[PDB]
Amino acid sequence: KHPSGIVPTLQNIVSTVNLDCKLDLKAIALQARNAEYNPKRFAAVIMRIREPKTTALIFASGKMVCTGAKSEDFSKMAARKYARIVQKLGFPAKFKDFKIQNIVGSCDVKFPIRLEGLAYSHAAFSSYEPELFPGLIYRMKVPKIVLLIFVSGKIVITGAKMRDETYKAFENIYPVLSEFRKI
DNA sequence: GCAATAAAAGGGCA
DNA sequence: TGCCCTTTTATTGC
Repeated sequence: KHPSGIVPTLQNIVSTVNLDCKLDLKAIALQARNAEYNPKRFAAVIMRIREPKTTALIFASGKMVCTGAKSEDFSKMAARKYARIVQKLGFPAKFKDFKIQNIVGSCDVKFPIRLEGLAYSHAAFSSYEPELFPGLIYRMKVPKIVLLIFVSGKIVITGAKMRDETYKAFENIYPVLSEFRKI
């Protein structure tokens, strides 16, 4: 499903799961060495494991957010590890409603892009204010994905719940990027 | 750095 | 209510 011949690399996956049990965040932050907590700043225990390299946000409600994985599977594995860490800490954690919430992929078309012309020709979807952010923000409607397009030809694709939406957004924009290649 | 992007979870605030 | 709290990742250019 890659007519362009380029496959965006998945860079970050954000997922959530329900441990399905109330948690004592202070007890976790004290029992765990690999855990940061200060409710004055944020309501979650921030934990990190080395493989898959991720960061979890564990809340008192038993709900948990997993960030930093390079794939959906790796995010699910990381999440299972935190839930087991939580269980070994004494809480009857379960593993329910695991869902992929956001997928960030990036790629390189390897040719310069004329961001102003592209923005202008696609005003309905584009936001280009280089003084604020040097990347053109392309809010695609089908699929509903947001792409950050840079002069260098590097592209950031975010907002997908499935990797296929990521791949399709890239394929949809490729013809457009080529059209505004900077010569 | 740090700017903006997307997304989730919660406590706090006006 | 709503919006930021924090975390992650790619990115260019100040």
